[PDB]
Amino acid sequence: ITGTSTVGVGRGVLGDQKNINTTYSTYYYLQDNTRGDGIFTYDAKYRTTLPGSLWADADNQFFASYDAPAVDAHYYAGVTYDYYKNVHNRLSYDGNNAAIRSSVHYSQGYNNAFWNGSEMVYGDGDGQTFIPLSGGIDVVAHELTHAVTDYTAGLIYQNESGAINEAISDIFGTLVEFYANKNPDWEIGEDVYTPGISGDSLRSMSDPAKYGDPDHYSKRYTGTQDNGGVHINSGIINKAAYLISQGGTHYGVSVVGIGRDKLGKIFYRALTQYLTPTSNFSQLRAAAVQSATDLYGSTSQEVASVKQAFDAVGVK
Ligand SMILES: [Ca+2]
Ligand SMILES: [Ca+2]
Ligand SMILES: [Ca+2]
Ligand SMILES: [Ca+2]
Ligand SMILES: [Zn+2]
Ligand SMILES: [Zn+2]
Repeated sequence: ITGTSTVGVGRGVLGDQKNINTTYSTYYYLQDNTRGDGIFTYDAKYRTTLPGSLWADADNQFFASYDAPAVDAHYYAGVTYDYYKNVHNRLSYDGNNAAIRSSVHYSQGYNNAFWNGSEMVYGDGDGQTFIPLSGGIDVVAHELTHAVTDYTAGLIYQNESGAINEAISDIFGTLVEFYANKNPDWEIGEDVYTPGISGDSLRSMSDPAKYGDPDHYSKRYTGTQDNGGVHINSGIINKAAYLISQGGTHYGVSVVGIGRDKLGKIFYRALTQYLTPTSNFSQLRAAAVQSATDLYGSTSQEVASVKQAFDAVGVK
């Protein structure tokens, strides 16, 4: 769409009011011209054909309940873009300011969200297991990070490489949640999961075993479900990343924490410089160690903590 950039206002899934970047041309569209080649949000109108219609609104006010998921998808994509740019100096997912597209109201009662290789897609949930998935900034950022990984390391979606890919998305989804200071935690999906139950979440990075995911290499899942446990075995890496940041003692191994920022610098470097499509956990450890070495010196504490953390989860 060609038009005039403007700012609209609406309310997101959780009922919070926020301003969003729109474009005016007869209608007001969810098209943000302020970031790279643009952020565009589409209405999939409960169907599965994509992307759907670019979101159009008559008055630039988005307070209808049907508007909620669009407002958050649009807004959270902006935040995520900002995170990457400000923090890592990366312009969009491709490093070249590619447009970010998202569709909402995908299908009926769809309890999931995903990056399909070209764009983001968000279900509305069934209202019991989930509410519209774009209401979770960690979910939005987890999905957009899959695009970053696809353009960089290219980790295949299966077995260990796949679990690495998933862990990378949870790590950065959490870093973005802290960046925006939106009631941050080390849990994944807490804001849109089981609206009826408080205190739970989809996955825990601080304690993956809380929900039955492995927190040690010896406990990894070796079967075929979930593409070889990409969403299960990610727990091992997640735990490592939490320990590097926060510190702790895990299975008797003590880790001094070096904080979130360094965690992000180290993982971003590993991802973008050292990982390859078929990298395995042992390779990830070597990558993370080399990255910290690069950034902080081989005799640094940083390097030391990365080592301890992988030792703690049993990754050699
Ligand atoms: Ca309106
Ligand atoms: Ca949170
Ligand atoms: Ca979270
Ligand atoms: Ca819940
Ligand atoms: Zn994922
Ligand atoms: Zn996935």
